[PDB]
Amino acid sequence: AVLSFHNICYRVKEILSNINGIMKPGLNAILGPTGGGKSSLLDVLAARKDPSGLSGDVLINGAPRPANFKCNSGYVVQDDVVMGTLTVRENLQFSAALRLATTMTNHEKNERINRVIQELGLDKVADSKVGTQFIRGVSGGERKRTSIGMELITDPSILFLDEPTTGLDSSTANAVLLLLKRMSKQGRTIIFSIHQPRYSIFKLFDSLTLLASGRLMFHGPAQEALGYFESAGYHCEAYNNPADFFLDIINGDLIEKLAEIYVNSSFYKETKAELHQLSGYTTSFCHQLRWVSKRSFKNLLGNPQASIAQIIVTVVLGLVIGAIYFGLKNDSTGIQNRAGVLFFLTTNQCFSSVSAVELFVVEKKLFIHEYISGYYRVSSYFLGKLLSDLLPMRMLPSIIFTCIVYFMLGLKPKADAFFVMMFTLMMVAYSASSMALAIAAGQSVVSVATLLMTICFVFMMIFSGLLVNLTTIASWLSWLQYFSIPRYGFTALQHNEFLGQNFCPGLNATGNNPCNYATCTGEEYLVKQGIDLSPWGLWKNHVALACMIVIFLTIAYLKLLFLKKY
Amino acid sequence: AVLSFHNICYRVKEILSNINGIMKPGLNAILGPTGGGKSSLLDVLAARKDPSGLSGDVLINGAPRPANFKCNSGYVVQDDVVMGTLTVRENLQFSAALRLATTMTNHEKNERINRVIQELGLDKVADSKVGTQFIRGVSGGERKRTSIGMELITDPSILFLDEPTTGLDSSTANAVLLLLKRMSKQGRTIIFSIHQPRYSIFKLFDSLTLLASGRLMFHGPAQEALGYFESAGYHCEAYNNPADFFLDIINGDLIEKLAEIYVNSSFYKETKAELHQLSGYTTSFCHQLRWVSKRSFKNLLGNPQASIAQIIVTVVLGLVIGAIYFGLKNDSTGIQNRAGVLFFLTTNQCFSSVSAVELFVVEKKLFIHEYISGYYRVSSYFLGKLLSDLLPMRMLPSIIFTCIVYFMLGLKPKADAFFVMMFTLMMVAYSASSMALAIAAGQSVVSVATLLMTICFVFMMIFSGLLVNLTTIASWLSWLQYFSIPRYGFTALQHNEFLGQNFCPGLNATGNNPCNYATCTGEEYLVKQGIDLSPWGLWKNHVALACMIVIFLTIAYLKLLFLKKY
Ligand SMILES: O=C1c2c(O)ccc(O)c2C(=O)c2c(NCCNCCO)ccc(NCCNCCO)c21
Ligand SMILES: CC(C)CCC[C@@H](C)[C@H]1CC[C@H]2[C@@H]3CC=C4C[C@@H](O)CC[C@]4(C)[C@H]3CC[C@]12C
Ligand SMILES: CC(C)CCC[C@@H](C)[C@H]1CC[C@H]2[C@@H]3CC=C4C[C@@H](O)CC[C@]4(C)[C@H]3CC[C@]12C
Repeated sequence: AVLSFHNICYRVKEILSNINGIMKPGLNAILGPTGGGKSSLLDVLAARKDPSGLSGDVLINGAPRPANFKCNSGYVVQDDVVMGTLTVRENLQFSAALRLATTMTNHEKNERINRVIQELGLDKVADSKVGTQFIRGVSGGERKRTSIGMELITDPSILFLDEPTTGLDSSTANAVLLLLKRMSKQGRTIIFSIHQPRYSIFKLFDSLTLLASGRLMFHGPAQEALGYFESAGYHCEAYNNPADFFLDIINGDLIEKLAEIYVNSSFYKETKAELHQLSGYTTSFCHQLRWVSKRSFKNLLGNPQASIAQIIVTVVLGLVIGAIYFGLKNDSTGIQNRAGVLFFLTTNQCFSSVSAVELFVVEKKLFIHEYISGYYRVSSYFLGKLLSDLLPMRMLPSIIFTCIVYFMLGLKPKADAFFVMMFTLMMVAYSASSMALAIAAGQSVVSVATLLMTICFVFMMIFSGLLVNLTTIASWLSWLQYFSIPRYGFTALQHNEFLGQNFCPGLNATGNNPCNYATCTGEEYLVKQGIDLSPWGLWKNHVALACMIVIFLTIAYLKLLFLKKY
Repeated sequence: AVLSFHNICYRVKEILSNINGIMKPGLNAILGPTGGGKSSLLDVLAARKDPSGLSGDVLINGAPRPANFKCNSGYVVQDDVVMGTLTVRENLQFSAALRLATTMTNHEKNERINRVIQELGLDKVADSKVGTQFIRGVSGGERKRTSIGMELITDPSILFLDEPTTGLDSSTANAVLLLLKRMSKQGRTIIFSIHQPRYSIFKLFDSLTLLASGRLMFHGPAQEALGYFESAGYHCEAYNNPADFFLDIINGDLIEKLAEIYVNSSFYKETKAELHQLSGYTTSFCHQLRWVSKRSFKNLLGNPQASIAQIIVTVVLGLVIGAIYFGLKNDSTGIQNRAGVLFFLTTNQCFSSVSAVELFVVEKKLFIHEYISGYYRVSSYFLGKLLSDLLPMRMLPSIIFTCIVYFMLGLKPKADAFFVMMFTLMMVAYSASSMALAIAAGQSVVSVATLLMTICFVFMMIFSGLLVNLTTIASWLSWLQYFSIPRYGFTALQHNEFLGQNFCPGLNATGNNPCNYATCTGEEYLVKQGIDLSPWGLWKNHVALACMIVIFLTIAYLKLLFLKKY
């Protein structure tokens, strides 16, 4: 399969104006400065831009590009987006299970995971972890190689590479770039956009397309690239690199004058002659959930640097709160002391789950790459990570928390009340995290994603029945009490706590008491807060919290589905 | 003045082992890969490394290097550390006032601010703001030029440049690098370490010193640099750049073998022959405070993007708190409602001043550069920014705040009580900011500087007399209540608030009342919290808060003074 393209007009201002060229099933290249359409022409051929501003036609071996061209052709993006906290054997296994297991069996597809493991040369680092900025692993020259084989699993006719030697320590650059020539003998069309090649790959170019400032300068093979400028008016004599010279006419030793002789050159008049002649998901849903979770669950425990940091800070906080209110009694300072701690637990769960914004913003460029390549639907990436990084990461600081703080305090020695506290602590922890998930998904920078959290969760802990006595704010702004997660947690934690206690030893304030403004018995404390004493008045909050989850979850699912991924 | 150095042995592993060379009062260069001692040799000649691991002698024109060599010789660091939110006319004025005004007058030194303004060519952008990532200004080619003239004010014999063309859009690279040759005609010795020169400056090198992997490869002028390798065993024929070839022997088309012929070459045997022959603050304190503040105060209002963002979020928070507790009455919900708001004000000041960690961590590399160059003492940089970015930035969210929230609430309609609230709100705001200043000064990354804040200020708002009733925690951990800023704010805000109110209409609970556990009169509310009713018991907190400032300020002054600035 060969690629070709004609009269490509791309507008955002036209960033890619008058570009036409033909590829070969060999090893091609897109050179030039990065300010022009160098990166832009590669995404056009990869169908990675949006097709709105495009005008021309990318004709693949005479056929027009179908909609499943993107699932047939890999695209190694610039930065290493491989899963760093996994092993390269499993890292090739992740893509292999998401694009092949429809009709072939398991051990059938096990062949091509090993068949590609020595053509890359990855057998010496096959069973090692990759390597991140938080951990050490395989060297950086083979972080790029496992990116290449990851899209080599599905059988490619075309293979793009966005700048595959940016930050790769050029002593290691030749072996991967010789390896792309070795793949090209079988028929794999390779169209990369290398960044400042010195000389070593420049002898091994089957074609090249230099592009600068949105104007097509030169397209032709590298052996006849030297013989262009020496009869075109631009002398590159000895002690001058040829791959470095070609951009010096743009540097000024005119912005369109460097390319207008290419219209009247001996390349474009016959390249058009071919172009004027040539112009005449896949895997099941339960399997897609089973693999994005298994990748994410292995990524969770594989880097337990911040996951278990949340565990040990939940243990010692529940020990400190346990040491402070150790054996809190039913004296005068019962309502002041046990409504205080229940305020702290719900607002901490509201505030410790600001870290959930760092969920869809680390792997955002990974998700944009893996959705558009066809690994999974958005409904699989979204649901798969909630079962992996949201359920067994917010459930833990509610049952590790409440087993320590409850009996060390002596709140209410029942068996359901220990459970309707553990349930409502994980109900605010799922609700507040999914709220922080909502207004931070589909974003790249967590500057405003944390700025919009920390000034909004203080617009909620005000309206939470401790600092305010909610039934005393006048009604024209007291409607805001319903739009606040910690009110439902605090009230549900108060309703199962102040129901049998009387904070008043030496008397009884059940039915007969003079000298009011007392609040001796516990239910009178709740009616001053306006919390309903009915048993529905506990579970009124949870069905308001469960609706708070699902409302705030589907806006997060929308923001990933309605995200511009081009 | 000419520089020279002999047998330079630098250990951290020896990063700079056997390097010796001579400079010329011309234009020198330090080439090679960045992994070796390329950047390391420049800091040695600039006396920018620490002199601990150094063994050899940097001999300047036969004299040894004095301790005031660093104030005599500029050093343009790699990144642009000029003040971006100032005008280049004032940007040259800042250095001019800090190193010249001891004996000459003001308008005398005004000559050399203009005398250097056209040799750089900065007259067209003299009265414009420089340019940052938050604002636009002068182009990036002249951001580097104002860095050069900023150390040209004091009369230099020697002038270093750490990589002066890293990210400078090489079409603009020649004019600044031709300008360094134009400065070299007067006698200014220029020793830079340029990064990958292509050819254009390579013809204009008065000397060069290539260095790779801590082993001295070649030192000699560029005209006799070509004639080295063609009789040394390494052929660089036509269509090969000479400045790019010299590192290909390290790339492998042996780590010490490339330099051992330089020991038996026709350069080192006579360079040693000179070396074996040659081996035979300033400005007043009130003026230094007056200029670092004027720079910082102009940097504050010159970029009012986040400064006035704190103002408008203080106004609308004080309006929202004003709208919530609008006219709070003396009913049963008086203690629940007005001790709640006073908890919120002190903890917000404790928590809104987490942004004070972004004070000595933005200009840290600026401070390291400007202290070591001799602009000011550490006591001037530290005190100058407190009078600029700490006084009129935390005073504003305590008098803009308390004028709105006080009379809209109706707290206590005195005239001192409005002031002993405004005083104690700015006492926590200065204390908590200076605590956040303390454990974040002298650091580069605000990851742990915010991580150690947000988990410590919740170890303080627990012990603040609202969630806990401090006199009920057993004494073996209740000693922790003194190590907490918001307890002193909340208590001082409570002591001036609960002193005449009785929250109990229809009765009086002054001296005669049955049916206790009432808390009807306001002073009985304070004695349950253990807050002393004596008038010293208000100001007990402020003299504990003023000692909290000075203790937490001098650890910040220590961390800048005892900071490794090499
Ligand atoms: O925990 C709180 C918090 C709280 O427990 C009770 C009241 C609070 O106001 C907070 C809180 O504010 C908080 C964080 N916010 C800092 C910015 N607040 C500025 C308000 O204008 C930022 C982070 C944060 N918690 C991180 C705790 N780490 C896990 C241990 O539970 C908090
Ligand atoms: C997208 C965002 C802004 C929507 C906010 C979600 C909140 C405000 C919505 C979603 C579900 C709603 C709740 C669902 C049903 C109940 C139970 C009823 O007995 C009291 C009201 C209450 C509790 C509703 C209040 C408003 C509510 C909590
Ligand atoms: C470096 C850090 C850890 C030191 C912490 C500072 C705090 C804990 C120190 C510094 C100054 C000290 C205060 C100064 C004097 C008083 C007034 C006295 O009537 C009560 C104790 C009290 C209030 C001290 C308590 C402890 C104190 C507040």
